[PDB]
Amino acid sequence: HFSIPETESRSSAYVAYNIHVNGVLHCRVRYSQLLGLHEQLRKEYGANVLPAFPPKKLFSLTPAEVEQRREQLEKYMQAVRQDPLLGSSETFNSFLRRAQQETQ
Repeated sequence: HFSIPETESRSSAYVAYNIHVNGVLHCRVRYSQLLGLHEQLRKEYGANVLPAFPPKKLFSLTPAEVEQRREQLEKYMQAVRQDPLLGSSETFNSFLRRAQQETQ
């Protein structure tokens, strides 16, 4: 069970998303990383397979916007993880493993 219950400000300061698994901190990542993840999965699997990725914004996000993006990334990651093909990919899992190492 993936969740993203919280964001943090880190640093050139940026918003980090604290991805949890079964309520336990797994990894911290920024939007740009999840975007790159999505783009690579799209390259590998061809699109009509992935959920829509929460889109780039042209202005710094308000707190409301951050909260919205957090909720959407949370559902996106859940959806990908629950997909047999996507959720089983080495691209998805190696990303998570490395993000976890860097977080830990």
